[PDB]
Amino acid sequence: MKILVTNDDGVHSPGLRLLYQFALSLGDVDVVAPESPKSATGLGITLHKPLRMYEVDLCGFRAIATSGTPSDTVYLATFGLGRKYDIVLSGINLGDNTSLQVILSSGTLGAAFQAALLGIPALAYSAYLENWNELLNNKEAVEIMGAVVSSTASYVLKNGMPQGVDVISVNFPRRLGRGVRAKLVKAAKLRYAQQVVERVDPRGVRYYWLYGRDLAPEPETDVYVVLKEGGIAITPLTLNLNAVDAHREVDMDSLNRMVEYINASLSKLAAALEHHHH
Amino acid sequence: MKILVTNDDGVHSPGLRLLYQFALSLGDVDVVAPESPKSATGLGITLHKPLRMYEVDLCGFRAIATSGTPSDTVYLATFGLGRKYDIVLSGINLGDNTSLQVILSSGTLGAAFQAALLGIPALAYSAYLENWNELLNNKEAVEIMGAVVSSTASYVLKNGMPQGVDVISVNFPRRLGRGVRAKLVKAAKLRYAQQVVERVDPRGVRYYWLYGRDLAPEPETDVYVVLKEGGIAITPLTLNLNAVDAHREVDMDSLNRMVEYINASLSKLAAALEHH
Repeated sequence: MKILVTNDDGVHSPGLRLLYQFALSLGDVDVVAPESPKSATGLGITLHKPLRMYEVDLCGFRAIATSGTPSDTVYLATFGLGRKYDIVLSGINLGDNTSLQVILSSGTLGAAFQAALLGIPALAYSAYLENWNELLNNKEAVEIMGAVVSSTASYVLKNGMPQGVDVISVNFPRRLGRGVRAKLVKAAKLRYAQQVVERVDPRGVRYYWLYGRDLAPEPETDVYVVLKEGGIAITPLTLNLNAVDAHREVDMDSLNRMVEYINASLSKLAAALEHHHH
Repeated sequence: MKILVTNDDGVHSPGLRLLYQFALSLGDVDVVAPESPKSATGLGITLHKPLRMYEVDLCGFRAIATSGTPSDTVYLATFGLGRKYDIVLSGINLGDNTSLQVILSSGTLGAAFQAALLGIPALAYSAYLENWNELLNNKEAVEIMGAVVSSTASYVLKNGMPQGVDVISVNFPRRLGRGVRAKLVKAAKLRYAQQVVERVDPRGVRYYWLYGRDLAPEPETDVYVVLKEGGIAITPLTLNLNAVDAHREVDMDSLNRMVEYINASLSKLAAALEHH
């Protein structure tokens, strides 16, 4: 299997390195990602200018950095490869990507969306963390995150995407302990309240902070499972935005079997983690 | 009715001025848009920095320019208004916005999308054009476009957004003549082929042009209606990306009535234009 590993926080992100390491057990892995953080490159297909691709050494392994957006990645990657990848894994985004409001403006999900539109299986991974050090220093947390990525990705590499699902988005909670389990859950519509904070800069010119307030999460939504339950949220997304198509079909049981496969791997792991640190 | 008019080509875009003019007959209009084009203003909620808003004299009318992305627009505009708008019209975008591939990367649609998540009726308008000159000097084409914007927006203002639809995206074909009509049609998946063109710059370093080749479209898709049929495509979009939800209610008769209304208006207009 040929696997594309990418992200939107920059080719130098520690989260991208982790994803690469987790994917090594699945097949031949290539890393291609934008050179800068999405706060520098916008979102969406680049039509106005050409792109550049270049090798970077993430010390221990090589990757290709691009001058494009995360949406451009799959196209550049496919071209670089000479053919389409068997699966695209996007992430280990620094920060959660819960709710449709965020999903729709996320470069992490943007890269998986274009891959999915090209008919390629796609998964996105995000972690509810403010920085990487906490995670990096927690061997166990890293192994659990790895078990989740490996099982979701291999389940898809083996069975294909569940019917009616284009992208599966995985969000990890702030604390990854041995009892953490995954749950199939839909995305909330909104994450951030509309409250705007108005201020005045040193020179008296007004400025505004948007999205400073979180809405209270509702049960059975990705936001709630991650923030309040501290569970791993697994969210199946469809890119069929056509309203005409109202009676759709999703293989719900295949989704449930994938989650059960994830939780079995987590149990097997927590079993081992004890007999060892016995 | 409080109408918000916006776009993603920049506050100085002639397309934004047309949309404002088309909207004046519907109610009280505010124009709020990013100062520069989406090919400079990213896409997506701005969290890393604060935003600015200031009055701009476009001559003939004023607007508020922002330093944000088209996605931040509705948030800023609503905060300024002090309450929600009754409808958001995005566009007279230069270039068509057909296919999911483009719809998901479009600032014109992004602005409408954020309005929809807030529960506000939203429409996006895009024109398959290279530049504004042709259009602006063709009075009849301008009247046809305005009749379509005007009929779609008042239909929604009067009847409400059809149940199950979050955004109605309208794409105008290259030629707008008296026989052009609208068709309710879904979005194709892709607009551009995956093909990448490789070149070498004068210093010997490779560079790459993406999306240089158009995919030939299938019938019954927005791309086909616009590029091949020369028709006006009307595409109802839902933002419910949740795959879980499979049986979703859509007021299809209302969408049909809306398209019929656009076509009845276009027929009356063609008759009038013949000095009737």
